[PDB]
Amino acid sequence: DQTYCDRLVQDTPFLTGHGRLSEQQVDRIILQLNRYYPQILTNKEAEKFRNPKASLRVRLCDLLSHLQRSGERDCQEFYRALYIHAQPLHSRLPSRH
Repeated sequence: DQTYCDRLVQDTPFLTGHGRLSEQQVDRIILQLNRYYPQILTNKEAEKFRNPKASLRVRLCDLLSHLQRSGERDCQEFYRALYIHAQPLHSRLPSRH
C-alpha cells in the first residue's frame, strides 16, 4: 500500500549516498522533470538544482525533499526519470525489494 512518496522517503538515504548518482545523471533527471508534461520543476528550480557551485549531494537532498513535499505526482515522475537516466540504480532501490 506504499505510495510513490512513501517509496521516495524510504529511498532517500540510499539515493543520496555518495557515488550512487553522478552529476550527469542528476542533471538529466532535473531536465526530465522540467522539460515535459507534467512540469514538475520550474525553470528557476531546475537551474537551482543544477547549480555547479553547490555540492551534488546537497542539491540532490534538496530536490528529493522538494519532491516529497510536492505530492504523489511529483514523486511518481521522479521514479520515471530515474528509470530513464539511471536504470541500474533504479533497479536496486530499497522500495523495490
